[PDB]
Amino acid sequence: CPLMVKVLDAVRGSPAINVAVHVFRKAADDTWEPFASGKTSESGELHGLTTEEEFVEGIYKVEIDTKSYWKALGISPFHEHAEVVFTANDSGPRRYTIAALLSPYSYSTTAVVTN
Amino acid sequence: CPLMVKVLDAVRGSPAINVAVHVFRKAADDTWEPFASGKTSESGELHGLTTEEEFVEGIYKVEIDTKSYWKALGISPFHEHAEVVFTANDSGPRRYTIAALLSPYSYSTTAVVTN
Amino acid sequence: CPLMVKVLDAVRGSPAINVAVHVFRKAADDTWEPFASGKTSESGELHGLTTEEEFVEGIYKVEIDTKSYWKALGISPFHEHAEVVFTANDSGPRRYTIAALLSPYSYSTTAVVTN
Amino acid sequence: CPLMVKVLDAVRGSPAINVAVHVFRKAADDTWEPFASGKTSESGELHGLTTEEEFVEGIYKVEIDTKSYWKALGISPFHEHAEVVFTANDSGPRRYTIAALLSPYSYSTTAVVTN
Ligand SMILES: COc1cc(C(=O)O)ccc1Oc1ccccc1
Ligand SMILES: COc1cc(C(=O)O)ccc1Oc1ccccc1
Repeated sequence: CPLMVKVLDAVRGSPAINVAVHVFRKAADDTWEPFASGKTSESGELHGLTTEEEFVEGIYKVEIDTKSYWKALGISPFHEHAEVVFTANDSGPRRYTIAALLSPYSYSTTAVVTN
Repeated sequence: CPLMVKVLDAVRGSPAINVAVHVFRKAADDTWEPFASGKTSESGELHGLTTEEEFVEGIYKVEIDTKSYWKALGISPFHEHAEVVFTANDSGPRRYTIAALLSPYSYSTTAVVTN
Repeated sequence: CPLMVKVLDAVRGSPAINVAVHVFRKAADDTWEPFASGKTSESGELHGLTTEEEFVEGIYKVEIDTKSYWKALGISPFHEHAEVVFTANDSGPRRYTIAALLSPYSYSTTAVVTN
Repeated sequence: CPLMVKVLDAVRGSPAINVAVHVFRKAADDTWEPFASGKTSESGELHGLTTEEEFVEGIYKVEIDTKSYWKALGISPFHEHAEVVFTANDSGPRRYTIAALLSPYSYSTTAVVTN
């Protein structure tokens, strides 16, 4: 609810389906601990990663396995994965949508933070 | 239903609200005739532009008034507007979502064409 | 060189070579009058479109023939072209670099404006 | 120059000057070992990170300190940084240009890989 991920394919002009997404939370020893994961739906969205009670302020990394995605389509990719590292902040609005647009040699990611 | 437009603001990380959007259809004299328009909602989306019966194959231009949008926020923009010109094609899938990510000196546009 | 265009290929991770580019300048009647044209080089760059003396204040449109570029690669792209529209020199003479990153169903454009 | 980084500012339409860049190379243990570092110049480009002899096959991470760059401009950005992760030289020696386009809540990265 508080955190949603949406992936799109700029080569085929479609949602990016069954893309693996891992979210990590930065721990006090500065290592990344597993926090949430899932695979995008037919609409390229991944919902239900976390809840308001568990999504406390902190630094989060979301990993999008873009390489596996392009491999399964038979298209050489450049990147190992796409990356979005950010600070969740209770001051700001509290719904985070991380959207990624993927090409084999390029990606863009944007955050839409709303109520 | 067949044609949807979604605009996002990469400076504020939010949907781009009350953005004017004009769609034109290319006529046989190669001029652009008015086809549909509206303003994006609070969620940055613009729905109900056209229907399946009216959205025939042809070349369409969609105009996003990005300049007015940045002006009202007090931010100098570079572009007069953002532009997406494309051929609607009955062979391909038939729902078109045109998404635009806006920055003052840059924009990206992507088409997601589904069932 | 007051106006330079650089085009990259997001699918192949390379400059986009031999891409046709047409520039227009909006006249009184609000018709687009042919201004300058050329094709990108091996580096993806197009230099020599215009001169400081010829490139007066005005509203310019840079049309990048993205469709012919994807078609010669066997790809049926979404966009007919990428149009960049902007007011040039209106706060005085500037040097403009219009960069475009191309994918079959997506493109991004940015402007680097220096004094 | 086998590795070059270029950073642009989508808000100001200018190169992103003085942006810190750190490169790591994944070791056996799957830890990221410091590889090279520097800051972009007035042109937004960072040259001289490494040499042909030093830049062997491996998995590299290029971290661009986008947050410090937006903060010195008075902007509180979404991302902690922009990380680019890729396998280099695995089909033989290449020259790599990693380009990033920055906005406060968004970034795009592309790779131009030449032989
Ligand atoms: C919500 O976010 C996006 C949503 C959609 C859609 O909801 O079908 C498309 C693109 C979006 O993002 C992007 C637009 C341009 C570049 C990157 C993503
Ligand atoms: C070397 O590559 C780029 C170069 C320039 C420039 O030469 O001034 C601009 C954008 C570049 O890449 C980008 C293109 C679009 C989006 C992001 C970066």
